[PDB]
Amino acid sequence: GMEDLIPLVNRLQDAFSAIGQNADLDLPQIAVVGGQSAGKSSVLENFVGRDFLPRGSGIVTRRPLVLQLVNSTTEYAEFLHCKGKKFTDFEEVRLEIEAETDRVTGTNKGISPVPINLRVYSPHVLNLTLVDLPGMTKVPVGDQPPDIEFQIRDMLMQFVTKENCLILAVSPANSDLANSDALKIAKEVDPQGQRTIGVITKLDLMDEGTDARDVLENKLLPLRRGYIGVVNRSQKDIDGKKDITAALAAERKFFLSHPSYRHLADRMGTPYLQKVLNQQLTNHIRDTLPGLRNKLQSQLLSIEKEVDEYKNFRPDDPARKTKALLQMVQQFAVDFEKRIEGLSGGARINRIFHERFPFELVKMEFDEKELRREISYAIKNIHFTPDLAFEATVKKQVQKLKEPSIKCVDMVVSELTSTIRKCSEKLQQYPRLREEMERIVTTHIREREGRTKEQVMLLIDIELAYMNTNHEDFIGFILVIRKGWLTINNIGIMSKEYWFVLTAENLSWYKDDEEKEKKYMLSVDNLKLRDVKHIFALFNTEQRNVYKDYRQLELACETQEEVDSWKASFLRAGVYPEPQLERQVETIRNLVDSYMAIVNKTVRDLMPKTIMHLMINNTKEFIFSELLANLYSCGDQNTLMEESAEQAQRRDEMLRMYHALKEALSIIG
Repeated sequence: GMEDLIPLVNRLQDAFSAIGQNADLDLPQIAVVGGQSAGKSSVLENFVGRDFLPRGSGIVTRRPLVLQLVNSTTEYAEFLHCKGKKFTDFEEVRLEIEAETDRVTGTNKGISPVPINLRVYSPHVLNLTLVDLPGMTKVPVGDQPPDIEFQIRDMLMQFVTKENCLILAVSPANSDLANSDALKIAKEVDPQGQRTIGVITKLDLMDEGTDARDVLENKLLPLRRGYIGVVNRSQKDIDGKKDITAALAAERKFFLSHPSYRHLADRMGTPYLQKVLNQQLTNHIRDTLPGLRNKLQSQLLSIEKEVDEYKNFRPDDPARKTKALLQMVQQFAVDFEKRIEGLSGGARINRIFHERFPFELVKMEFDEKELRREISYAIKNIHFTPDLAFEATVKKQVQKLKEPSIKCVDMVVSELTSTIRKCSEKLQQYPRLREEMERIVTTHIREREGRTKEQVMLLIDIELAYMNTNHEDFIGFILVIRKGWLTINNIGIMSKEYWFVLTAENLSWYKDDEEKEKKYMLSVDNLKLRDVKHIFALFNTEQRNVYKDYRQLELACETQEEVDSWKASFLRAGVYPEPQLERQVETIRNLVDSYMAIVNKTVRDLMPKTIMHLMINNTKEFIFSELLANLYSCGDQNTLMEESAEQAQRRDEMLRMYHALKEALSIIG
């Protein structure tokens, strides 16, 4: 059915162009690709016989133009967006392309990949169908090209990387053909030149003494499908547009009369071209169609998967709909149960409860020195004293567990918020639902935070209101000894003998055995004795000083005996050779410590259970048993499960693609 292969395929160009697609479908079609210095406009316009492309600076074609040249005996054209209204004046066609391009382009001159299908019936053409793309500019001596150059390139690339795309490469004769944008492109994407047809324009513009024959005789960059030459002499006017008859006559003439192309005149020109493009297109289609119908199936059995995942994602078709909300909610709930009870939320909570909180408490503890200071101070406060020093200091220490206990509530409100936020990622599928849900649960948590903190405070107060001393882990509740001469080998040293008198209370010493001058008097309280003539020394245990600033008194005497008897005398005075508070404060310290151990153990046990009960569990039950209800009563079960514009659009695209693929596959059957 050769004759119908071009009309067939360009019935697929409609079906897909109707949804804004064409390139990405790998249609057997021809892509016009050239620099602006070629005038692909003139070639197309020469096919049709009537000027009809947009005129202005920069690119003539700003959106792909699926030009469907169809032969007939009547001359007229119709669009795809304006199907029904048949065009008869071509300047209208031009202005209509301009219009329909300015519509989508949103700029006086900015491009777009979204094709326009323009079907033209005339007796001036064969059944031929081309996709006109934007032109390019040859980059001048070095120099970086303009963004738009790169955009254009990327587009022509979008089209001609498809293996089914025949690249009609249009270069100018009057420019170094080595450096020729169209051919460079064609080469990069089809390095063995098997789907490129070169067209060489302006052959009558080369310098005197230079022809492009080594290129057309297919010998420079030879292509499989060859080169064709064309010149553009729109010779007459049927009033303003092309007298294609005289112009094609002129072309013929140029090729017959030019000695370098003479011998090729038959294989050159617009007509011949039309004939060639026609042949090669029809064969290309015949050869590629079987693959295409298969591409189109792998694509339609991919769109059925996602269409099936979506059409089932939302059941707004049966009286279901709400069933969807219900399952979303059940998902959230399960996420949450699993998370907070098993690196993650429940584990972090375990570490808060049983590793940190204990430490937060410990750092609120009275260290030995400040605890003894506190107790002593509490005794100075109460001119029974034991009992109330105990109460005082316990209540002191206990007041300080409120911070670490409030604190803990926070570290948990924190991980709980963190978890609601993770769980609620699995609702991005639904923006309003995710929003309102995360909101509500975050709220419930902040109320529970209030009530939970209150209770924790209260527990410490309760602990303060009564010292339970019955708790079973509360494990508590002047005649003279001797006189003698004696020498000081330490005094002065900057060391005379003195006359010593040891009573039972004081060792005092004089200048002479007469006893008129008392040089010093020392209390034997707290004195002890060490060894160091034969020499011993007295020192004071409570502190550091005994005799003025002398840490120890150095006493020396000639005989070992003298010493021994003196020592024996100091012993009788209570000075051996090596206060109520001190003891009381210790006692109370032990009591306090014990009762505190009991309190700590308790608080460490009870704050976690309080937080579980009033916050965690509370929140859980809320999610499992109240939440959905609240979302119902106070919910637009329609409005909540609304489509993020994202998926709404993506899935309009999905659907459109679905229908377009259906149409295509049935068209090919």
